[PDB]
Amino acid sequence: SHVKDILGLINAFNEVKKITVDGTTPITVAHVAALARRHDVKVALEACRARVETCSSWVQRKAELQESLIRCLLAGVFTDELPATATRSAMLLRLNSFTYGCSGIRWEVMEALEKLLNSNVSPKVPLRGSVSDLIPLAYIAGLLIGKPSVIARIGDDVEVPAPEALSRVGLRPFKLQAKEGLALVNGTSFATAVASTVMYDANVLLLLVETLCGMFCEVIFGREEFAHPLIHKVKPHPGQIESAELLEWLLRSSPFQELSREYYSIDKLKKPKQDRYALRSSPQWLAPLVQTIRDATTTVETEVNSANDNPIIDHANDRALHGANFQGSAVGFYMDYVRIAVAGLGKLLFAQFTELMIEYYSNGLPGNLSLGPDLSVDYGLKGLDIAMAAYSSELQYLANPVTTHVHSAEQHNQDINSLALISARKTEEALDILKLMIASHLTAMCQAVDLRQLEEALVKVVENVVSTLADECGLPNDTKARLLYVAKAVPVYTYLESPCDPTLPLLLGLKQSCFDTILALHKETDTLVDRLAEFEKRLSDRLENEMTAVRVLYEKKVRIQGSKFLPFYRFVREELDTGVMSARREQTPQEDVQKVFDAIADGRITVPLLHCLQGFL
Amino acid sequence: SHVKDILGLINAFNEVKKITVDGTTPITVAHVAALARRHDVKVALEAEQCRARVETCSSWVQRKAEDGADIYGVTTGFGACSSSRTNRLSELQESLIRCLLAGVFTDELPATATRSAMLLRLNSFTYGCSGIRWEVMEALEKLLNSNVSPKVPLRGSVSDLIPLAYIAGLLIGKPSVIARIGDDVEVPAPEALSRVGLRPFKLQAKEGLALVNGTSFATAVASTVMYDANVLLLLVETLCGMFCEVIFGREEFAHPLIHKVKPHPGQIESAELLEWLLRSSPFQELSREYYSIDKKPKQDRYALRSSPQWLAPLVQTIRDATTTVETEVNSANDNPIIDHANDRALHGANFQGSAVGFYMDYVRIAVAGLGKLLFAQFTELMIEYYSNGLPGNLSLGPDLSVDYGLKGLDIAMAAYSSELQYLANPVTTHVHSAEQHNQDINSLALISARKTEEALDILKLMIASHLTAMCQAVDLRQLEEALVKVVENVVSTLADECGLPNDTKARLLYVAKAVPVYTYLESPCDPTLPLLLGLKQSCFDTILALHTLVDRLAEFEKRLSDRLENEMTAVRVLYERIQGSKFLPFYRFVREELDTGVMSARREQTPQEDVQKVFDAIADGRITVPLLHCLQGFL
Amino acid sequence: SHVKDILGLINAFNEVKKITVDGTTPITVAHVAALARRHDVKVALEAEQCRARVETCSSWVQRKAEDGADIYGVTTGFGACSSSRTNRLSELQESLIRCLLAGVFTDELPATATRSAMLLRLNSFTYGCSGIRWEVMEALEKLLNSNVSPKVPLRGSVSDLIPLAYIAGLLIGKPSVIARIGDDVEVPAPEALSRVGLRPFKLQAKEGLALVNGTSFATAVASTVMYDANVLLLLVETLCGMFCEVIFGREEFAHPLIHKVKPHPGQIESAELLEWLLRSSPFQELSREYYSIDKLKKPKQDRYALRSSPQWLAPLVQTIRDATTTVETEVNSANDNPIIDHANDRALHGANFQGSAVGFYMDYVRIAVAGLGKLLFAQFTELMIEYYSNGLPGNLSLGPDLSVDYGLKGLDIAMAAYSSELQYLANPVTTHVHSAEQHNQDINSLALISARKTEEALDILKLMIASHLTAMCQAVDLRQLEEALVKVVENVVSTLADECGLPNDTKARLLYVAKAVPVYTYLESPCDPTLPLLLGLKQSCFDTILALHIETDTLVDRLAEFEKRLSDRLENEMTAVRVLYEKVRIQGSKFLPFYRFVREELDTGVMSARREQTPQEDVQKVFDAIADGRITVPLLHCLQGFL
Repeated sequence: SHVKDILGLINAFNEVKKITVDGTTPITVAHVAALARRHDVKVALEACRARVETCSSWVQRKAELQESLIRCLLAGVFTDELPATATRSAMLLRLNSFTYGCSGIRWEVMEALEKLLNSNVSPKVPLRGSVSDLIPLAYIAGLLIGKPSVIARIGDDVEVPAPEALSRVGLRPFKLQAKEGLALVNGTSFATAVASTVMYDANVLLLLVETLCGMFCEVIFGREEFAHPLIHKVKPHPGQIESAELLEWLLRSSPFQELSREYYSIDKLKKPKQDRYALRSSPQWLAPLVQTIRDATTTVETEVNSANDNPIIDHANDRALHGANFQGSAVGFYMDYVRIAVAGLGKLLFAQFTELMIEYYSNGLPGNLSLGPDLSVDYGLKGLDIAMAAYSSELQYLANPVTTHVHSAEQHNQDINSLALISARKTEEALDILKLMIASHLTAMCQAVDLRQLEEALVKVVENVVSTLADECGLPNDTKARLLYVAKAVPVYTYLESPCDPTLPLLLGLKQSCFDTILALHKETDTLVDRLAEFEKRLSDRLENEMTAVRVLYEKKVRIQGSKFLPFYRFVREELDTGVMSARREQTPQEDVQKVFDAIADGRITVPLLHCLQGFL
Repeated sequence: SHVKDILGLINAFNEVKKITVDGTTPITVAHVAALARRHDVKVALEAEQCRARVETCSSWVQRKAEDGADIYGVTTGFGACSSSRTNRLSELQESLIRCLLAGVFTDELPATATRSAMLLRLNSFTYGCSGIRWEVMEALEKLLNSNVSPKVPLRGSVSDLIPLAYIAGLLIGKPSVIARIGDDVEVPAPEALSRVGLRPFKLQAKEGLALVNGTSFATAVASTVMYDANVLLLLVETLCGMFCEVIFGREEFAHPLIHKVKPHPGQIESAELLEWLLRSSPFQELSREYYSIDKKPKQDRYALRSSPQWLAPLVQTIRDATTTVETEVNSANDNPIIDHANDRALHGANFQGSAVGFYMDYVRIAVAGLGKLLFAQFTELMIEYYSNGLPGNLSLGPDLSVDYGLKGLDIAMAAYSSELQYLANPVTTHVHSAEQHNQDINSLALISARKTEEALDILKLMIASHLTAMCQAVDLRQLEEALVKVVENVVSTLADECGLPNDTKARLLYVAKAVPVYTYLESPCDPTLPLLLGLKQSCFDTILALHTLVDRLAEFEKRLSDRLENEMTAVRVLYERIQGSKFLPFYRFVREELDTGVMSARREQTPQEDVQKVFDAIADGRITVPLLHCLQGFL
Repeated sequence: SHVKDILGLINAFNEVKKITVDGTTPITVAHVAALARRHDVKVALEAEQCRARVETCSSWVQRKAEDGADIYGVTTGFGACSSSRTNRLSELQESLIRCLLAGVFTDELPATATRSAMLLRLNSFTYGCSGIRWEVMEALEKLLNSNVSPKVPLRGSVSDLIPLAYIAGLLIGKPSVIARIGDDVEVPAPEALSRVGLRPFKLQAKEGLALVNGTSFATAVASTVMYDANVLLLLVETLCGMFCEVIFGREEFAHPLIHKVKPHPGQIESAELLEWLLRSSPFQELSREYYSIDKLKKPKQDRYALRSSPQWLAPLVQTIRDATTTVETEVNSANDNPIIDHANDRALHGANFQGSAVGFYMDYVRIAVAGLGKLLFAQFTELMIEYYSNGLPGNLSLGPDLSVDYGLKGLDIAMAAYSSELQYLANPVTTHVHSAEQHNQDINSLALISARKTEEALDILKLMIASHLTAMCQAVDLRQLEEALVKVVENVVSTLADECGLPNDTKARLLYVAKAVPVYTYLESPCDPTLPLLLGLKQSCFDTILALHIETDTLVDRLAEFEKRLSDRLENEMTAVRVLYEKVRIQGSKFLPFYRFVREELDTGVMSARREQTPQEDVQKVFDAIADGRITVPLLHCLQGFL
């Protein structure tokens, strides 16, 4: 299952301390992401050396030209630049490409790459210029030869010219031998580097979205039968089976699905038989998105673990082979595909968020998830709801392909070019938006949990008050049974604003049943009306206070405790320090969502994710 | 002519000292750009012309709210919650702000955009339809002139509730809102107001909604976008004339009658400029001389010959969109519209930025169109088969093995164009049914303006590279004329020294004139290269025609391999027609003001270093000086 | 106002009998559309006007060619081969046509587009810059007036060498070129020429190039596209008011001051039209009465699809009007090369064959069309959903049995399908420029391709307009039935209250419920004790027992009887007026011409289980009427008197 594969990627990202760089052991997108984001992770180039040196001296024995190429390719402009995370990742990938002994590069130059990587040194690289990565890679090479015009970063602040940057880590500017200049610039390092970090994030966020569908089911009062194994066995898309298998496991023995079943047993013929598509159709929706992301990871990693340069030196057969391994078409096209899948993940989220905001589609929940009770000065998550539309709309825009804009380039020599870095940049941008949408969604579902648990508590109060007041006013058993049904049946949030308001749903149902009990018991009539009138007075004096106290008690601080999404709720509420959103909470929606987004951005969200999925398969 | 209009915008941007905000005087995209980019420009809110109508509308809203008139967003809930009613006039407004402070810092909206949005919101208020207090307007003026603006999240607007809520958040002194003071000071909102001598406002009726219910951010970005569009448009138009001069084009393409007979306003006006720029050109003199020898293509390729037709829809789109954006700038984008004169609140949708949104989609396509023209012209310039004498990659050499010239820049131009064309896909097609399906149509104008801005960034790169290449081409053309004269001299003097006939002399002088110098500059006396080939062909031709002559010819060929190459180097080393050209301001600007020279293996400056200087000049606006100089006298 | 200009275009499209091509009087998109769609419209080439300058130009080029003057296309090779020279005048022009006959038949360019392109090439020649012979122009006139046109492949142009080569191949009688004569007969080109009394032409100097070097096909499709764009835009603008009437909207959204204060020319003009259409509207009377009952429980403002329509329409109106001018400039231009200036003895080398103006504007129009589609889809969505309907039933299902009636749900799904594809089509074509023809055409417009896609976009918009108008005619009937149904419930409740001997307190309370409760929420089973009518009645009855708690025990008896006797009379009388309706406020509405046209001229009625006609059959009729221009009659009648 792809789920266990992604869990492996997350574990690899966390547990790795050193990355073994030789021509045999596969570097994954998790490894690339680890090197880029965790500076304690080091590059270990293990001597492989036999092949490199054979190739290196073969090229030299067989034969200023190289440094003229670098000068030529240093043609970028600073407007925006490629992040140090992408550059160092590109440096890792260029280094790994040399380990196959096909490039003719010196081993000493490879050691320098390792030395610069482990010392947080990377050149400043302009964002644009590559049709896929001559211009960007020329800046790594420019650093290695000590071009004063080439500025290098050491850490997060220090910016010094290339010669100074080399000297601070005990290195001397290289004089380029034969083919070395070309071997440094020919390659797919930058495109595949961004694609690597893109694919790691795509894998984590995909699993996150998959998992959170179950949490949506819990809070929206969904029917879990949508994930039933037979439905998906009979339409057996690998991603349709595996997503539903996850959801089935997440929703089995769920205390919220207990409440859901109870909800649809009351006025069954007045409530929807099926859920809407955002939930019910999610396994079918996720299916292609799962497969696109999984298959693209394989493609990107194949590129990471390849000799991408030209010519391919075949020193064993005394031959130099002329081809086009510098062509990043594999990454470029798949980056387009992933961006469309990411946009599809965004649409799923947007659709679910929309259902959650609207009282007509939320099965009991209040509009905009406003707690109120005063809805006139509490508009809840409306701002976030608007933002979700803005997020999705830009996301769908971005998912237009880049590979369709191939220009005949470089004196019509490069009449097909991949544009791989451009596309990967756009997929990265798309995932940034997706991170925002997931943050907003998880914040909304945590709010919905609070609202559901308070709903159960409030209905219990109403039931108790109406039960005891029926006794105290000496109402008949027929009357008591009618009024207690209304207490259970009517949605609490439809009247929470003013529980005893005559025009709001609680008293309407009460007045209706009161008329029905007078007609049914018209067999003492006068005393019945006396006792029913007293019921209304007692309710108008006691009920509000009883409901308010419970709400205030709940806000001062249980169904989630037995739910598999408890880790997510605990993480957002306790570890991040948040609470039910209301007019009495001084924190802005920004402040609550920012906390969640930052936890998604820096990978902390994987702790409750793994905790949630512990025991699965 | 649009050319006059664009020059007017450039002058206005440079010369404006104070932006008058009186609710009568139109604010142009040049005024918006001036405020955003020049800190010395100040906002002058005039009480004389609009204070009266502001306080009338302010009083009206407040009195109607206290009486309990059923007006949206003052006594009712917001958006899809418009069925709810309230008498809590102050809390209703600040609950809307709490709600809309819902952005996430991931990236930010620039200070320039935020400040432009503040100017545009203030301008909306001057019309006296908003019901905002005059004191709030004075605070916006005070914050603008004191360089105070909130940090705003980039995304959230479907068009500009969320981004405007941060301007509102500053005004009411929210702790969570961070504000800038200049460039290096960032403090919470309550402290920011304290430093400029302001108290946090207590929102009165409608004031919250009045602050957030505008198109300020979408129109802000669009204003700077449209100013830059006009500037960069005229820049591309003009530089088509420089391309003609260096590529050896035929200025006949700009002939009045061609475009008179296909009368697209943008086509006529672009051709008019180009005809004027090329009328007394010294390079066009070299062009006519070039095509007189061995009369070579009869017509230029489309990148030049078709420029007036190509620019036509691009000129019109940019000109029309400038009007639409300025109309939005000078409008009350707010709801409800308070009609105090007739005692009623009017419910509409002036908050809808669809006019900006849809036109931002059109301009991005036009900017892409301009980029394709630049890429096409650049492509021609880099290829010897299409450059009519110039060397490939514009490599000076002479040693081409260690000089690949502008190949790096040529590659970059493809990457620029490719991403540019991608960006020009529409945003207005991705409308989602938003905000509890209340906003089932929404403009997405800010998002679109942001993308058009990104397109213009890329276009700036392309113009910078194009101008650099063409300055390289100028030097290469002038050096070509000087090299040919040297070769012509050497051949002429050596023919006399060897005592060659008049038939022989004429044939060898013709070859020296006809053969493109950059084909044999790498090794002038190489027997396999074009000069010696044509010489050897003429040497056999003269023998047959006149049939010790062999001895005199053999001496000529031998003396050439000892005298020619050294004299060609001499004139080249010295160098390491534009004076009569109308593009002298640009060449003089790039070479002298930016301190650059002929690109070669002997010039140690990287293409990055040289093109960076040109880009910076385009970005900060210094490039308008050589542009205005170049266009002096055009009416 | 753009409204007047569009009305003028429709009038000219209807009234014109002859298109005069004289090189001085402009041809509008209406004339191009008229020639293509109305076959009684004939072309009148005026020799008196322009044949002098044509023959002057014709004899100039021919005399220069025989001398051996160096001019492109007449003595020089084409495109990137402009270094090859020749004195073989006849063959040079034949060889160009030979290599340009390179299209493939998979689909084809319709006769409407081809004949329009023929007209536009003919018109281009009248300016006397091409060097074509007058007799060739005469032949173009005769071929048009005889309904003879070549079968042209759909694709091949980057903008229109290949498609125009089939018009030229027809003129020289190429056997491979197939020509159609009217709707039925397809014959080879030389056989088609003899049937109209023409002999195959032999191309002289520049003639082969003059026939192929135009923007005729791109501008042809763009002309009929822009005519359709203007007609359909006004139709969409108009039907926003009909939407207001049926959705129970506040006409306030179109108040002149709102739009004066935000003066986008399209915003003011669209609101101006809407204000006029809704002034003293009978449906707006009902709307005001609707929001007066339980005012503080209903929305203060309409949703965006109506309220924001003038703001939405603004850039859409400006785009469509601006592109009409651009297209008409191209229609009335000499799009050829070289441009022969016989006066000053010069052949001017330019690029008037570049359809970039039409290309870029087709992209903009498609985006505007997509925007028009989204507005319609948004309005349609609100109409289908009862929470946003202001009383109308879900899917506009009449019922009353909603279990066997799902109303216009099928159309609702289709509307989304239409809009989805429409938004996809509005991506630009101009951004996909390849360096073409041996890198000679490193910029090219792609105008014909772009125009083809905007045309496809317009076809979808018609589907949407057809569905939108049909739904609103359904809504009209539902509103008028609703009004009549509320009258019934009121009278029944009123009379029964008296007959049961209920107090005036009770009678007034129960009558309020009869008015306040939306009738479509309980029409399925009025007397159902769980549906909103009896809910409100049970509420009011109990409050009466409380308020009057004079006799009290007999009150319960009379109230119990009221409920019981409501089951005996109410359903029968509600059913009666419904069946009576299936076998008034629209009569005073300005949208009456649209309702009459759909209902009686096209022969339709209320959609229910009792109506045998499918949604397809009803919408088809409306679509056909929009397609063939019959929709302009109820449009012009509706707008009679405006401004």
